[PDB]
Amino acid sequence: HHHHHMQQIQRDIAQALQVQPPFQSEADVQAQIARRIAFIQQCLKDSGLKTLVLGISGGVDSLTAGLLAQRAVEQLREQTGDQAYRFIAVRLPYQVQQDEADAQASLATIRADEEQTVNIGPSVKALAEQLEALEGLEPAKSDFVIGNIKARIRMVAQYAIAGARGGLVIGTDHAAEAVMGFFTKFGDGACDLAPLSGLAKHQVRALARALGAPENLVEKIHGVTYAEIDAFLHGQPLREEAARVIVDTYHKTQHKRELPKAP
Amino acid sequence: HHHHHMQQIQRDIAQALQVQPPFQSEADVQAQIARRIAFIQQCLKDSGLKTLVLGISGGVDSLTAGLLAQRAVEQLREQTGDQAYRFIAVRLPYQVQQDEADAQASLATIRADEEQTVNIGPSVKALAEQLEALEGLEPAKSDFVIGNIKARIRMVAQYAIAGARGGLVIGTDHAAEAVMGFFTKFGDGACDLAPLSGLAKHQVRALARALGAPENLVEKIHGVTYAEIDAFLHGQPLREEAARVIVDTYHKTQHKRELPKAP
Ligand SMILES: NC(=O)c1ccc[n+]([C@@H]2O[C@H](COP(=O)([O-])OP(=O)(O)OC[C@H]3O[C@@H](n4cnc5c(N)ncnc54)[C@H](O)[C@@H]3O)[C@@H](O)[C@H]2O)c1
Ligand SMILES: NC(=O)c1ccc[n+]([C@@H]2O[C@H](COP(=O)([O-])OP(=O)(O)OC[C@H]3O[C@@H](n4cnc5c(N)ncnc54)[C@H](O)[C@@H]3O)[C@@H](O)[C@H]2O)c1
Repeated sequence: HHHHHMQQIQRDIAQALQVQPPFQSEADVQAQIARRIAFIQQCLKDSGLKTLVLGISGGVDSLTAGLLAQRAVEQLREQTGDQAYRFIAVRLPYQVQQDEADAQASLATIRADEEQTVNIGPSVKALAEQLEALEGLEPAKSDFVIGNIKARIRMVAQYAIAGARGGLVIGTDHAAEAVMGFFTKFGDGACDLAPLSGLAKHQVRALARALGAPENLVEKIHGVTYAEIDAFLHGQPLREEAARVIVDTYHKTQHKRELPKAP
Repeated sequence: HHHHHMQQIQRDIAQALQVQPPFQSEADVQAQIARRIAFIQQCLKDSGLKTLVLGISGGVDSLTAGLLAQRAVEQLREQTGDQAYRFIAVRLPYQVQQDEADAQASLATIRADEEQTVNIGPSVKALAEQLEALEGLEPAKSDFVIGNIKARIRMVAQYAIAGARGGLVIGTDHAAEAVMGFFTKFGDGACDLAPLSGLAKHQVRALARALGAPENLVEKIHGVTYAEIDAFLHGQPLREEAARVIVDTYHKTQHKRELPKAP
């Protein structure tokens, strides 16, 4: 009884997240690259806009989305002759030295049409200084509040660039982050198009490799691992306790995967 | 042929926005107040949280939502005995003197448990100064970009207070703003619960009056009026050209009323 119901829950979750079935062949990989580039281009055409905006963090998700975006606009310029199609990669410096070296390496991989650097530090500090609700907060809670402010102001910066340049904001959500709610609500969860949607983490990495990312970036690193999350998403064996945590986290974060609640 | 299809489009739009039928009686008005208070309380209970956060602008929409929120938590404290239930009204000063007098009058009407003031000016300025994409922008476009930055940083501030205090962010969207996309995407459009959803503008005002708002605030003020928008939402007669603009604007803003696009 318990096994069968758990199997049905897993299948319902995979369907709700549009999980992509495991890649069985190189045709599968190439077809997903082509489909996701065409999706990005369709979003531009349907919006009447010509620019794409994405923050490049150094991690594999924004690297993969950035490679798709840059290929998308190169193809659009070739086919349409319209030189206004442009991808703007946004450098959002913080203070993780490994991430910043990786951010530079990611940018060198993408070779985006344009790079813009936005220091959000002053805006984050200037907001935090005006929030009496931050006074006296327990340090662990304060660090999470401030971390979510940072994620949301990164979103504000990308939307400002998109607004100034007539663009769409790309987000990096995929199924392995979506199932756990591993994003900031209306922060990095907020975007106009999410071209990695439905992919397991290892599928994001497979696309990065096929798009020409160097190995060190392809494999760059709630009590559960991405390997366990991916197995869950694909209906493959995993520890029963890990599946229980994934299902519980999915339920608790459903509000992050739906529109605002209404009566 | 044209009339019948337009009628079907209007009906589909009203169904998609969950438009509330015109109030025929005082029972209708009181039932909607009770339902929307119960909705707010249900969102708190389902989330396990106790605090509500809302920016109070001086306009009738946040006044009405604020009155519902304050009644909601007063009832929760009475019924549960749990004094942690609290409504935090957020003052977000700008520089429209009429709005600021109206903001003070709105706060005096709500008598919220708590009031917090957040000056977002320094955060907005500090972000804008770091955006090279703002350099050389046409002034009209620049003013819209900056206005949307302001709307989004107001969202960031409310989410920070909610995060610090274990709360939910209330938004003020209703059907008359929703149908036109008259909000900033991931700005004032972003919230955890939208207790005015589905209401026509005149229905928001009717609830404000029934909740005890003074008349000057109840009636406080794309080429179409709210009276025309409300008639459209309720399937009542209106100028054919106004209906055409509403339908066109609805179509162009659909992306603002759906989750991020995915392949
Ligand atoms: N904040 C923490 O204490 C904490 C703990 C562990 C992990 N994280 C990680 O931090 C990142 C951001 O997640 P987060 O939780 O900090 O913030 P978030 O802002 O993404 O989500 C929490 C916010 O959602 C709203 N909310 C919560 N429950 C709701 C419900 N049932 N209905 C409607 N709205 C609801 C509230 O505004 C709440 O502050 C994620 O990667 C998460 O895994 C955070
Ligand atoms: N910005 C303007 O030029 C302008 C003109 C008239 C009215 N307004 C008013 O300003 C307020 C905010 O609206 P807004 O338009 O300024 O900004 P917004 O940020 O709310 O919406 C526009 C943003 O949505 C995205 N986008 C646009 N078309 C899309 C599509 N088809 N698919 C996916 N994403 C898409 C882009 O990021 C774009 O910058 C509203 O009240 C509106 O009525 C703005």
